Order: sequence, then C-alpha cells, then structure tokens
Amino acid sequence: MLDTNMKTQLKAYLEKLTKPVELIATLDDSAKSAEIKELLAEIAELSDKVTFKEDNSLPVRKPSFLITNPGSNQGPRFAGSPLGHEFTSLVLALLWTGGHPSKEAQSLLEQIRHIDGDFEFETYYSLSCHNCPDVVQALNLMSVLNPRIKHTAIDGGTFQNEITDRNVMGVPAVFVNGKEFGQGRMTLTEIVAKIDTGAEKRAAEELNKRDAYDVLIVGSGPAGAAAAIYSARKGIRTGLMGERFGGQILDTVDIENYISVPKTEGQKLAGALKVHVDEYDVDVIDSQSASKLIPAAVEGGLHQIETASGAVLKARSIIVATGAKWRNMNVPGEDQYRTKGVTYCPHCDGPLFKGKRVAVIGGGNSGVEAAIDLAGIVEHVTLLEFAPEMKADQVLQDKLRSLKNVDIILNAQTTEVKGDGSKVVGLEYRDRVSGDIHNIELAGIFVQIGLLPNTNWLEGAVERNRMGEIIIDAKCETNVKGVFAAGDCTTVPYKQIIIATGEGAKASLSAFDYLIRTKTA
Amino acid sequence: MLDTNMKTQLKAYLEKLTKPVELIATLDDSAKSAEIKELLAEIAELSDKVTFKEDNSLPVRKPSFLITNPGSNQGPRFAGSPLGHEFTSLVLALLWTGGHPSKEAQSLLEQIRHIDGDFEFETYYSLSCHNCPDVVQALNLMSVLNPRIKHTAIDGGTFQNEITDRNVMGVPAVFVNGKEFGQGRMTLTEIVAKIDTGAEKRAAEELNKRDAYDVLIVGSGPAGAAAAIYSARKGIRTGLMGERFGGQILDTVDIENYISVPKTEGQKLAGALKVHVDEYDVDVIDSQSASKLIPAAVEGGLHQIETASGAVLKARSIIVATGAKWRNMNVPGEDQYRTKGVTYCPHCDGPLFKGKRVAVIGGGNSGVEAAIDLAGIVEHVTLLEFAPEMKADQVLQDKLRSLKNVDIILNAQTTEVKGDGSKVVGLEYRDRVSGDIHNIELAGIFVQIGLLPNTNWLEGAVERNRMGEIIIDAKCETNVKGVFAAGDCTTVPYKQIIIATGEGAKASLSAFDYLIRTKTA
Ligand SMILES: Cc1cc2nc3c(=O)[nH]c(=O)nc-3n(C[C@H](O)[C@H](O)[C@H](O)COP(=O)(O)OP(=O)(O)OC[C@H]3O[C@@H](n4cnc5c(N)ncnc54)[C@H](O)[C@@H]3O)c2cc1C
Ligand SMILES: Cc1cc2nc3c(=O)[nH]c(=O)nc-3n(C[C@H](O)[C@H](O)[C@H](O)COP(=O)(O)OP(=O)(O)OC[C@H]3O[C@@H](n4cnc5c(N)ncnc54)[C@H](O)[C@@H]3O)c2cc1C
Ligand SMILES: NC(=O)C1=CN([C@@H]2O[C@H](COP(=O)(O)OP(=O)(O)OC[C@H]3O[C@@H](n4cnc5c(N)ncnc54)[C@H](O)[C@@H]3O)[C@@H](O)[C@H]2O)C=CC1
Ligand SMILES: NC(=O)C1=CN([C@@H]2O[C@H](COP(=O)(O)OP(=O)(O)OC[C@H]3O[C@@H](n4cnc5c(N)ncnc54)[C@H](O)[C@@H]3O)[C@@H](O)[C@H]2O)C=CC1
Repeated sequence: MLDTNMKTQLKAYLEKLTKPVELIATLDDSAKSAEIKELLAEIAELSDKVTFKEDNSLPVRKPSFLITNPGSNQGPRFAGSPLGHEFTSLVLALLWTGGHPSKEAQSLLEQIRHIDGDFEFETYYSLSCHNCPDVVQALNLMSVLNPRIKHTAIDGGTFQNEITDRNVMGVPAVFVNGKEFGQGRMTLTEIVAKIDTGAEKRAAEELNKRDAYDVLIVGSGPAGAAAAIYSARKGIRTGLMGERFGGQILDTVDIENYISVPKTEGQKLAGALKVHVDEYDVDVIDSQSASKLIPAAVEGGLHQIETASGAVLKARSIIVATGAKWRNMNVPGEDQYRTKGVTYCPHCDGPLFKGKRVAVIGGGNSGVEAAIDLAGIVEHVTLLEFAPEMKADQVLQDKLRSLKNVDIILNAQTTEVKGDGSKVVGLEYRDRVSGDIHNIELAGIFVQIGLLPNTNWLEGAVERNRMGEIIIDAKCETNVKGVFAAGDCTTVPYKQIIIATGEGAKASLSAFDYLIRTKTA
Repeated sequence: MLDTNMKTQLKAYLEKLTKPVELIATLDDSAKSAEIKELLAEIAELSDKVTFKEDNSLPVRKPSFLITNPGSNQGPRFAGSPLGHEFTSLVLALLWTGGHPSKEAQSLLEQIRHIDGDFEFETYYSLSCHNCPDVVQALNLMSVLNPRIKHTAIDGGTFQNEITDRNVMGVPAVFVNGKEFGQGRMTLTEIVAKIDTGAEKRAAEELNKRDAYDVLIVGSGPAGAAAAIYSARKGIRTGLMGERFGGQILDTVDIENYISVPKTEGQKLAGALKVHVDEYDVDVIDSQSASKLIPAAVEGGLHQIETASGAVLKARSIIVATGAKWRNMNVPGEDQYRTKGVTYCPHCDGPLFKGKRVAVIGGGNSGVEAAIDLAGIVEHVTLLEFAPEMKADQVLQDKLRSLKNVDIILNAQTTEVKGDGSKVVGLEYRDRVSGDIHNIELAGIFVQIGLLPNTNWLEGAVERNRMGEIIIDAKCETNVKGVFAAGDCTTVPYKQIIIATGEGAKASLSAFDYLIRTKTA
C-alpha cells in the first residue's frame, strides 16, 4: 500500500543499508494478511539487502512480521499495517536493523544494552494516530539494542478485537509483560527510567564521569572543610570527598577552645562548617571512602583517587585530610560513658574536672604528659600502665613521680568503666600479674593509649613517619608533587580543631600556588 | 608633766636609740613654755642619747620644739603639750629620729622618701582627743623620711587662739601649705594617695613588681590571643602583653574566611576574642610595647622582656606574636579608601570584585601571584611595577604574561588613589622614565609591595630569615630554648587569621611541653 513517494523515498533510505535485513512474516488468509504480504514483497523489491520470507506456523499475531538480520530472532515485530503515521517507524526499524545508527544519546544506548531483566513490550496504535510514532520508534530501538527487550507494535485497525479485550481507551497504549505500562507521549529517556531499577551504584559511574578537579580534598572534617573554603574562594574547581561530613567533631558535645567562640557543640559546629562550605561552589561528596592514591606519572598530569565503592576521581592536586582515631580500651562502659566522663583528650576536657579525681590510661608520652597536665588542674590523678613499666621519656617519668597528687600503677588493665547511669563514678582493673581485681573512685577517665592516623590506605603512595602520620613541610607538602596533607593525619605535633582548620587553609593555598606554577602551556 | 609610769616606760624605750637626738626648743615666758622647758629637761635626763637645747629667736610657734639629729633641721615639731593621748606620738617621733624603724609597709616608705613637691603640714589636736595619735604619728613619720615634708603638731589647748582664727570645728584637723587638707581618721596609706599626683608611670613599677610568668605572650592579635586561651586552660600563670588588643583585625571590616563563620567584622571578632580570653585567668596588658628580649642565661632560668615604657617582665617561656605590617604606597587617597577598594590581601578580598577591574601594585612574587589569583576571578587585572622589570620568579611572569585579561606596566609609580567619596573608581600613576601621568579606571587596588614583620626589636636575640620572619620549626620553636613564636611574624608561609590562631594554639602547647620537661628540681 506504498504510494509513489513512499516507494521512491524508501529506495533512497534503503541504500544506507550496510547489513542484510530479513522481514519474517506470519500470515492467515485474510485480506489484511494479503495487504501485508504485498507490502513486504514491495520492499524486498527495493533493495538486494532486503529479503522477505514466510513462516506461517509461529506462536504470534496474524498478520505480523519480524524485522531481523539473517539467523537472529531479534528485532521489532509489527502486527497489522505499519503504514499511516507509522511509515517513518517502519523505515527506521529497517535502517537500524541494517546498521544505520541512532540519533540518540550514545550513553543512554549502552545503558540499554547492558540491562538484566526480561521484558515484553507491546504498543497499541492506529494509523491516524499523530503521536504514536515517537513512542513506537522509541521501543523499537530498544528491541534492536538488547534481545531481552521484546517489542510488538499493534495496529488497532486490525485487532479492533484486542483493543476491546484489554479495554484500551486511548492510544498510544504500552504494556509490559501483560501489565499496563503507560500511555500518551513518553520519550525514550522516560521509558528507560521507568523500566530499570538498575544499578543504584552510579553515584559510582556518576563519579567516574565527572570532570577532573583542580583540587580534590579527601576527608571532610575541620581540616578538609577549611581547605575547601579556601579553595573555592579562588574560584577553582573543588571537590570535597569524605566518609562523614564533620569528622570527629560530630561525636563531641562541648567545645570551649574553638578560638573566639567561648562555647559551642560538636553538632552545631559541624553544621556551621557545612553552611560555610555551601556558601561556595564546592562539589561535596559524602559517604565515599578513599582506598587508593595513584600519583601522576608526569609533572602536568592528574592524580587519581580510588574509592571503596569502585569509582575513580581525578585532580590536578590533592589534599588529604583524613584525620585519626584515638585507640579505645574496648571495655564494658566505655561506649556508654563517652562524653560523660570517658574522654580522649586532656587539652579539650581538662578544665572540666577541677576538684575531681581522674585516671589516665596509657604510660606513653601521651598519657604521662596528660597526667602532669591534669595533675596541675585536678584534685588527684591515677595513671594505669598495662605493661610492667612505662614507655614515657625518663624525664617525663621523673616529673610525674615528683608530684604529690598522682599515683602510678603498673601491670594494670582496665576491665570496666563504672557510672551511675549518668556519669562515671569509677573504674575497675585487673593486675595482669596476680589476676586480682581492683576498684577506683573517680569522675574522669582520659584514654591516652595511642592515636592511629587514617592513612594505611596510602602505604607506598606518600611518605609516612613511624606512627603513620603523613610527613609534611611547613607548606603542607608531601614527598609527592601536587599532593598535600592537613590535619590530624599529618606530622603536625598537636591534634586540635583550630590547628586542623589552620593547616587546611595552608594546604589549600599551597595547592593553589602549585597549580599556578605548574602549567607550561 | 611626766608621771612615774611614763618616765619609767620612756626610759625603757629610750635605750633603743642607736643615734643621737636633740630636741630644739623655742619659748616665751609663759607658764606653758616653762611646762615645756621642764618636760624636755626631764627627757634629756633619761638618756645620754638625748640632749635638750634652746633657740628662742626662731620664726616659729612659742612654745614649740623640734625633734632632730645633731646638725639637721629635719624632723617633727610639736607646739604645745605633747602629752595626753599624744604621749605615744612623742615617744615614737624620738625613737624614729634615733633610728628605731617604722612598723609600716617598707614600699610605702621608700615611696615617701622619693617625692618631689614641697609640703608644710600642720595638725590640730587636743590632749583628750582619742583619735588624733594615728594621724599625728602618720605625718610625723613623713617629716623624718623626707625633708621636703614639714610637719608641726599643734595642741589646741595652748592656741585656743588659732583654733578660732582658722575656724577648726573638730579635731584632728590637718592643713597643707595653708590649705585645709582634711580631718578625722586618715591612715598613712590614705594621706599618701591624696598628696602625690606622683608618677603616673607605674603601671611601669607595677609591671616590674609582678611575679614571673609561666608563659608571657607578646602581641595580642589572633595568634597571641589563641596562645593565651590555650595557655590559661592548663591553669599556668599566663600574661598577654601587646600594643593593641585585636591586632590587624581591628582595622578590617568584612571577614568571610574565619572558618565556620560565614561573615563577621573585624571589630566584632576582636571583641569576641577578648571575651574568649577573659573567660580565663589571663593577665591582659594593653598599650605596652616590647623593645627587647633577654634570653635566659641558663636552662632553668627566666627570659625577660623590656618594654618601651621602661618596665621588665619575667617568664619561664615566651611566645612572640607581634605580626606584621603590609607596606603602604603612601599616596593621597590611600588612607581614605582603605576597606573601600584599597586592600592589602588578595585571599581576603578577592571574591568581592567579580566582574570588576582591579590593579595590583608590586611585581614581586606576592603581586604577580596575586594577579594570577585575581585574573581568575575578576574581569581585568593591571599590574604596576615601580622598577624597569618585575622581581617575580620567571615561571610566574610567563604564567601572568600568558593570560588574556591582564596588563603589565613597568616603571609605573602610583601617585593617587581616586574614589567618588565612597569607593575607588580609579588610579593615577607616573611613568618614572618620561614623567608622564596616566589614568586607569578600576574598582579595586591590591597593594602587594611587601610585608614587614614587627621583629626588628629582636635583632640578635632569636634567628630571623632574610625577610625578617622569625624562623620556627613545626612546633613553633625558635633557636632559643623556651622561646616560641606564632603568626604572621614567623616563617609560616601564609598570613591569615585562621592560620594565625592555629599557630598560636601550637606555640602554647609547645610552651607547656617545654615547661614540664624542664625542671629537674
Ligand atoms: C571525642 C572528641 C572530643 C574532642 N574535643 C575537642 C575539643 O574540645 N577541642 C578541640 O580543639 N578538638 C577536640 N577534638 C579533636 C578534634 O576533633 C580533631 O583534632 C579534629 O576533628 C581533626 O580534624 P581533621 O579534619 O584533621 O580530622 P577529623 O576530624 O578526624 O576528620 C577527618 C575526616 O575524614 C574522614 N576519613 C577518614 N578516612 C577517610 C578516607 N579514607 N576517605 C574519606 N574520608 C575519610 C574521617 O571519617 C573524618 O570524617 C576532639 C576529638 C574527639 C574524638
Ligand atoms: C586590612 C586587613 C584585612 C585583612 N583581612 C583578612 C581576612 O578577611 N581574612 C583573614 O584571614 N585575614 C585577614 N587579614 C590578615 C590577618 O589580620 C593577619 O594575618 C592576622 O591578624 C595576623 O595575626 P597575628 O596575631 O599573628 O598578628 P597581628 O594581627 O598583626 O597582631 C599582632 C599584634 O601584636 C602587636 N605588636 C607588634 N609589635 C609589638 C611589640 N613589639 N610589642 C607588643 N605588641 C606588638 C601588633 O600591634 C598587633 O596588635 C587582613 C589584614 C589586614 C591588614
Ligand atoms: N610532645 C611530644 O613530643 C610527643 C611525643 N610522643 C611520641 O609519639 C608517640 C606517641 O606516643 P603515645 O601516644 O604515648 O604512644 P605509646 O605507644 O608510646 O604509648 C602507649 C602506651 O599505652 C600503653 N597501653 C596500651 N594499651 C593500654 C591499656 N589498655 N591500658 C593501659 N595502658 C595501655 C602502652 O603500654 C604504652 O605505654 C611515641 O612514640 C612518643 O615517643 C607522644 C606524645 C607527644
Ligand atoms: N609562595 C611563595 O613561595 C612566596 C614567596 N615569596 C618570596 O618572599 C619574598 C616576598 O616577596 P614580595 O612580597 O613580592 O617582595 P619583593 O620585594 O620581591 O616584591 C616587591 C615588589 O614591589 C615593587 N614595588 C615596590 N614599591 C612599589 C610601588 N610603590 N609601586 C609598585 N611596585 C613597587 C618592587 O619593585 C618589587 O618588584 C620574596 O623574596 C619572594 O621571593 C613571596 C610571596 C610568596
């Protein structure tokens, strides 16, 4: 039922065919079936690339035909007349099946190819339906890109029959696997959303496709945040990635040494950092965890970060700001009395125990230095050391043994933190030698057994000291060009919020200075 | 008119006399005069240390007598009867004149000796006056300690005459130099205040007498303040001295990079630092200027700071935090448009000129680096260099010559900053070669001619680099033990508030670590 212009115009399009096309028909003795036989022979006529063939014993619509390549059973099937407004759809299904390319978003297309679930679409149209082609053409394209997406297009002029049976009251009307999918004007983009629950992952492929950063900051505590603020203010493209925005300050309550602010709270401060961050153009990336640094192979290259989630981000410069973890005793009551008398930091919380008894756990330099600090402020200090002797510098031991409100206990292993449901009232320990159990009354317990930088994931990539800290010069430079570090994860001597933010700012200004010094066209 | 017990009791006191005493009398033919002749002979009788003598031709009260040493005319004069309630006063004037010491505050006493103005006190008393001795004894003491303080004590029983003439209506009644001084119960301490306007200076001697500090921080900008906060929280004795609390932040308006605080103001922030400081036990000392450091001569000693005002403060540890000054162009309009388009700091104020034209003054690394920064953010940058060529690193010059929104001008000397009464609209300069004058339209002018640390006053005391910065290691340690430095006055690579506070905190924790490591009984 091709007219003069469709025939001549189709001859033009058909010479685009790089591949062989077969139209496989399944037909009864109906007038319409003859209508369709005729049509297919008319098209086979117009190119040696197209051959027409019958198989009338197949479990499908009569009349219908498949458009495929030789040997495949993959491609769009029309049932009824593929003309009317759908002539362009017919041409197009032929063209694609014979290797003319889609006009579409290539990315969308590869998305379609790699899709797991099975699917059997069916669209209802009528020849006069001005809107049905885009939808038909959309879903035809799918059947060609992936064999697990079947698509039959149904002309309602033939099966006025079936329109009734599924009570379709308006066309185009799409169905998936028997279930009603939707109707009216749906672009390819919208159908593909609806269909694939898909990979949730691609924040992942989403990360992989983002552009290289001028600077990418890893770790979003105080240090990383300060870095980000200083970076974005120079207008360079900046990314701040980390596991959990706020870092260690999220798990603290009272903070009295964030200079200028007499008293704030961990949560308030983390939120105030977020707000200060969001004033600038910063790609903030939360709950991602860096698992490797790949240093640039050349002086104008890109550094790369891998994430535990599998993604790879790229940057001209990196700032690592992953902080550290204070070693826990791991004993019953510890978790329960964090911030309620169990603390990890004498500078932070010392003044809160004037008049009170406290313990320090750890006989290293950390603890011993902590006990002398606390001794000056508190009514009494007990230091518990796990081993038979203290690890501290002798000159610190002497000094701590000099004082008159301190007790040192050796071989002592804390077994329990004791509170009253609200706050610490004591401590329980074991003599590791005798196995006997002892009890102390106190209000504060300062754990000073060790810091652990969050830097194992950099082994071999940048240089660390013997405690895991990333070595930096005053400019926050590591031993790899273009890679900087700030905060508790570095060799910086003291671990504090106001110190962390400062280093962050420094690292960023060094990063900027590096970027501008390094280009050479 | 001495009775048995006064005579015997006075014999006891008189053997305390280490020095010779003379009582010089001036007398008429009155009964009272005879009363007084008698009395003086009775006392001369009681010790060979006391001789009595007459000179009846003297321009003074009759009867009166002076109590002095041989040859002097210095000491207290009584007129009328020195008995009654005033017997103890008489004894005491004799004792002091013969070298028994005062019961008083020695410091108060030396204060009295060194006092410049002349003064002629006169006190009115009556014998029955129970309160007059303390006052009489007070002012007698003065006449002995300093010859420019005269004091006659007047018994109103003799000159009931004079009581009338000066309408004294209640005793004790003191007079200075004819003028009425006051009356009733005045301790020595209160008379001495009233009398000497004195040295205002002694904040000065007041500083000199204060106890050694555990730590003394010099300079009270952001860095010194942070140091002080961290120090006092360890409860050590801490002093913060500086020229003007707040440092450079007092002369700035908008601050958008004090991390966590999106927008504050110089004045607000300085005040918020003061408040955070005053939460702790910190001796704050304002408007004092350090002019020299004297390093301890031994490892447990004291460092000393001299002040321009002459005082010397002492400390076991020092933190220098004296900051820096940005070089001014020194041209008309500069002062007028500070904070209104003339600025000293691209990191600080860069984002405020998006879309605007600006100039950078200075072709060093500072300026050149600034111009590249600004180039990325602003519509156009002009750099003016005073000399025939830029001092910047070649690699920075190339990079700045690469850009498409920058102009470089050589031999250019800015003559005027032009505003509209409210903000900068342009700039005027001189070609130093031709002498011709040029004009530029712009909104911002970034002066980058040089930083000058405020450290000349340390020449020879601690090591500085070739730009005057105090050299520090990561722990803020200088090349003198126990001396630390923080902030813009050091080698720290970038000059910012948040960086300054961090260093301050670090310096303090290092100072503390030094104190506790250094004692050895
Ligand atoms: C309970 C407690 C109380 C404290 N109280 C005070 C106080 O009163 N005053 C004070 O000055 N300081 C206090 N501190 C210390 C202060 O919180 C830290 O020194 C500071 O938070 C360190 O800043 P930072 O950004 O360098 O590191 P962090 O705060 O440790 O932040 C680093 C961030 O990076 C994340 N990260 C780690 N590894 C990775 C990775 N591989 N990839 C991505 N992200 C990663 C971490 O999860 C964290 O979110 C306290 C600390 C604790 C634990
Ligand atoms: C106009 C202007 C705007 C700025 N804007 C910003 C901004 O938006 N953001 C930002 O991060 N930074 C900004 N800064 C920079 C910031 O103010 C400084 O980096 C910071 O104040 C330095 O801190 P500091 O305590 O080390 O030194 P200072 O702030 O310089 O303070 C040192 C103090 O010590 C005093 N002192 C000096 N010599 C002596 C002596 N011999 N004895 C006693 N006292 C002495 C000084 O008078 C001063 O009071 C700006 C600076 C200026 C000038
Ligand atoms: N200001 C300075 O220069 C400082 C230097 N340092 C140095 O850096 C490193 C860090 O020192 P520290 O943090 O003290 O580490 P450390 O390993 O030297 O000290 C840890 C201590 O904890 C003890 N311990 C472990 N588990 C215990 C438990 N459950 N109960 C009681 N005690 C337990 C160990 O016996 C040891 O004495 C050290 O090598 C030290 O020399 C430490 C702090 C500051
Ligand atoms: N990131 C880094 O490593 C940095 C390094 N530096 C170094 O530290 C030092 C500080 O550098 P700068 O502050 O740039 O000092 P500088 O002395 O090198 O630069 C000052 C410049 O100002 C110019 N100048 C002076 N008065 C002028 C006026 N009225 N008008 C116009 N121009 C005028 C001089 O000709 C000179 O080019 C330098 O020695 C530099 O090498 C400087 C900045 C940062």
